[PDB]
Amino acid sequence: MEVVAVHVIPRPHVNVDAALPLGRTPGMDADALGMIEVRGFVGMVEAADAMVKAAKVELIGYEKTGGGYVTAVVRGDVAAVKAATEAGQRAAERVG
Amino acid sequence: MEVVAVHVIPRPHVNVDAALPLGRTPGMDKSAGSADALGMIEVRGFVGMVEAADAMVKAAKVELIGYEKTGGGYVTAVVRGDVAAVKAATEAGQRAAERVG
Amino acid sequence: MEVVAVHVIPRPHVNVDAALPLGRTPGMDADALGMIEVRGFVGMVEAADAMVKAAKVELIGYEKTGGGYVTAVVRGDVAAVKAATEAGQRAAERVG
Amino acid sequence: MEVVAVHVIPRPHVNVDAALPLGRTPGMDKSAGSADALGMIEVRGFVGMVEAADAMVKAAKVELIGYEKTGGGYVTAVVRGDVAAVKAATEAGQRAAERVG
Amino acid sequence: MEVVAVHVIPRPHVNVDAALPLGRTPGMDADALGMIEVRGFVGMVEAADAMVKAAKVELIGYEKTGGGYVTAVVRGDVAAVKAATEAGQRAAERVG
Amino acid sequence: MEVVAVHVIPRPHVNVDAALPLGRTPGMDKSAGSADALGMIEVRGFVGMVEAADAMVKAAKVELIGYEKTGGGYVTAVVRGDVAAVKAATEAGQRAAERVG
Repeated sequence: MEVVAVHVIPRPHVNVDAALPLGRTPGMDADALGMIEVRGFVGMVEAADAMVKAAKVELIGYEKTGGGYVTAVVRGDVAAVKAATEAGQRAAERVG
Repeated sequence: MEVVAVHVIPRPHVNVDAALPLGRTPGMDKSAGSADALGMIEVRGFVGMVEAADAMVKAAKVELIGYEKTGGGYVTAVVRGDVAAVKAATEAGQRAAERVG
Repeated sequence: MEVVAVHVIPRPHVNVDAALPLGRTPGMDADALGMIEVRGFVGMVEAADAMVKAAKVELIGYEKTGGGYVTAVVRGDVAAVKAATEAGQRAAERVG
Repeated sequence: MEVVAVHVIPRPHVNVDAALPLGRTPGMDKSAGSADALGMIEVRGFVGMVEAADAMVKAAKVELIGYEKTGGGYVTAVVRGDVAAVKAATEAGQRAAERVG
Repeated sequence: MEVVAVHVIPRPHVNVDAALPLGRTPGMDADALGMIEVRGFVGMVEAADAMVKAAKVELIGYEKTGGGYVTAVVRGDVAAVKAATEAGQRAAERVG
Repeated sequence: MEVVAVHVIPRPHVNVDAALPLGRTPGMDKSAGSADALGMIEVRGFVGMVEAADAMVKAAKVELIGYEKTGGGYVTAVVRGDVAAVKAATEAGQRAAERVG
């Protein structure tokens, strides 16, 4: 199925991790950020599952922004996040 | 009616079950100290979702654990069970949702 | 007005009544289920009113799924639910 | 502006008033021990809804009991009163909403 | 950007101020009502800012109705509300 | 990706900051007893918003105070700082959101 966006932020600003719900509140004992947004819970769950299986990342949760839009969020080392999001995108596109 | 998506994850990663509301929080068992397969049917329609969910639990030894609401009219029915049961369940649920008018 | 779906489940699975908000939690002292989904609160209310007037069913409530979508839910004996949902559909289609 | 729906139910069933948020829960009266008619104007627009609601209560002896939000920008204004008052109120509310720009 | 609606109610009914969240609950010690609805938070904020700068009105808040729709609400004397909403509409249309 | 809107208000009225969740409630300062400029990037996409927000705070001396969710998939990233910083920040955020795929 169609994906809205697949993106990697290798070194997020500390202000982004503090202000936004991305699983790495500064001070809670700088991971790369990977995100996959899908207009589809089923596609987002498959992408999330493929992400955590493809590389050493953690699924921290998901963002619901209404209208059917959900974003799976993973953190980890930059290379791992890149590998995960690539795998997650391919998995979501296979859903159908 | 039209189904948004139908999908089975045979062996969901433990992180998925820990982080998402899919009815099988790791550690929530009497023998916790191999996860169930995961079936999902997504419809832009509560009525089609309910019908899909009813068909799924009548078709196979799966547990309907709840549904997910993402807004915009979109809802997902979530079932858990053994791999083969979940595949049979979601096939029947897809067919039942196709019949809703 | 246009209706999204009109449907009857004559004998719902006990798991559906336990997991979903359909007014018959198992154990709270197997009714048929009738549902009418409308992209319109006004049309849903008219359908609900016509349903409970047309046959012996109870309106248990309604589901809001966003984007303007609402579903009226009624329970009762199978024949009554069929009669109600038929009446509710005709009533909602007359709204305009 | 465009109105989604305008509608009067002269004598809503008591089950409707008991189960839906339409401002007249059965039994909530000083002489409870015949229900008001029900007018509703639905707009994909809060501004048109407010204007409709204001026109309705200025046009007739009806009570605006609240509004219903179903997402997607959709809102419904709900008035209660005698049948004839509600019919006059909703006609004026429809006309007023048609004038909003 | 496109505005959904710009409207002024010179003398709202007391029932409208009591039943709806428009910043003038009757009894909390009859202001005109001005509203600007935008399918866009950014456009609504610019309109709101232009409104309170253009005339003697108060921004009382905003209504979120889903689907991206937000409505800024201002109160004041009729002439002030008219001047404000005219200014707010022009400001929102300039956003782009 | 497509950006819904990008906009700077150099000197937001105090009533705006008092009534809307824009991160600068009047009086919430150690020397309260001139307001920061306001930058906003709106996307129908959480991912584009996050990228926009990250670019904004890396590009200039602005504070990301939060984001606004209006449903339908729409979200707005909100930054506060001096006028010139906010203009530079939002320009970079717009460019970064344009690169998201």
